[PDB]
Amino acid sequence: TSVVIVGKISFCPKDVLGHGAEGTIVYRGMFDNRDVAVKRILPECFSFADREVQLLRESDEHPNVIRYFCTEKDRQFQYIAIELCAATLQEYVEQKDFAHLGLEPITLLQQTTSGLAHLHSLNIVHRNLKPHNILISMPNAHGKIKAMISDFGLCKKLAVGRHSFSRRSGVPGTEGWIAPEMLSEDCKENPTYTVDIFSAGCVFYYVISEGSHPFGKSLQRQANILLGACSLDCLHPEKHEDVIARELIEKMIAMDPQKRPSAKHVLKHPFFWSLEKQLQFFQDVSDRIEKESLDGPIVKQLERGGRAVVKMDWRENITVPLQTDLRKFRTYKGGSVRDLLRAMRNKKHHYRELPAEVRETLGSLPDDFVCYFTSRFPHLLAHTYRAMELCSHERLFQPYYFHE
Ligand SMILES: Cc1nn(C)cc1-c1cc(C(=O)Nc2c(Cl)ccc(NS(=O)(=O)c3ccccc3F)c2F)c2ncnc(N)c2c1
Repeated sequence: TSVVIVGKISFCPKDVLGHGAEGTIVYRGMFDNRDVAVKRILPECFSFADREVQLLRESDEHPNVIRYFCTEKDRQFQYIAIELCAATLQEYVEQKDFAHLGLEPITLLQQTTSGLAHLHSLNIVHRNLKPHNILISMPNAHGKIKAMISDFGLCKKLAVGRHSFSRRSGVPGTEGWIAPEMLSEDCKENPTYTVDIFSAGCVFYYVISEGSHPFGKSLQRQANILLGACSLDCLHPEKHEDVIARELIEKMIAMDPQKRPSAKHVLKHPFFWSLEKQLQFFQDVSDRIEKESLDGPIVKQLERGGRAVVKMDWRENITVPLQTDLRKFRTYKGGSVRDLLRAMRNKKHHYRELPAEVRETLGSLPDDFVCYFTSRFPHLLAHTYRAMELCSHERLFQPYYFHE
């Protein structure tokens, strides 16, 4: 029951972290006095392992892609050592109490997307993203953690200019996480990088639902994926945060692969915006449209479907202290999204010199202020974000949209 030694890598075959890939076992081990994980490879996977190690050795590194430390070989097996991680994203979701984690789950999703964007920018599609192979690091000195993409057994490096790859070369992926175009009977378009986005969208929902899947329970998932039968039950249609998440996740898991946002679009989505940045978006919109004509395309687009956004009369859905202070020197259209944004811009720009009873009912700039409105108008941000895509090419909106 002693310790094995192959080069600089040492591990006791008792400390097993997990199995997989028929024969390959992942042990906990040691390399250069560091805690590491060691994957043992049979002779039948020597070719594949050499191709994946070569792909990471040659490719640029990134905090959210797993970095290997060392590879060893004896006359029977090949070994790969990477940094020891605290858990897979799956064990994290199953086992951690989220009540005491704050925004750490969202950060893991942002980091996973950062890693994916890096991979796609090197022309690498992953093809097998799932909670089981997204690794969660040990804490650093300040107690913070990060997600890292692992398991490149199915990944492909596309040639330059090539948008796509053939869906018949290789295992399709892991059942329940495979984009529908990898398996559907009638498919005229080859898969592309958006297969990773579909898988990422399911992971997004799995984390924020703490274990559910957009396409149902295990045995129904892959069939529901082919049908398009998705359900985001845990996202309440009238909570501002759930509306924002539903807007992103529904795009990511869309049946049409060309409707799915790129990893770089996903990184720009308000799903990741801080409260302050949300308020900065509201002010930049209000300033951008202040002198636009009501007949212009931007304002016309912003107002379509806006009556439901503002709840018919937004003046009747705020507090009385704010109502009284809006009648001081001008008038507002209660059914205009643009005028609701004007009111927010003015109260933010004159907040210091507002009455004390008004500053109390609003809360402090910016976090309590912006929540005052998004809690009352849960669709305001989602609707403004879609509507102002007409300006996504403008320098002023580069913080909010991916373009060029
Ligand atoms: C199973 C299982 N079941 N359960 C319940 C947990 C686990 C598990 C799995 C792993 C794990 O599999 N590691 C790992 C290793 Cl060691 C080696 C290579 C790759 N991938 S790779 O693409 O072959 C590749 C090839 C070359 C270069 C880089 C690279 F990634 C890799 F992903 C864990 N690794 C660390 N810490 C854990 N706690 C950890 C737990």
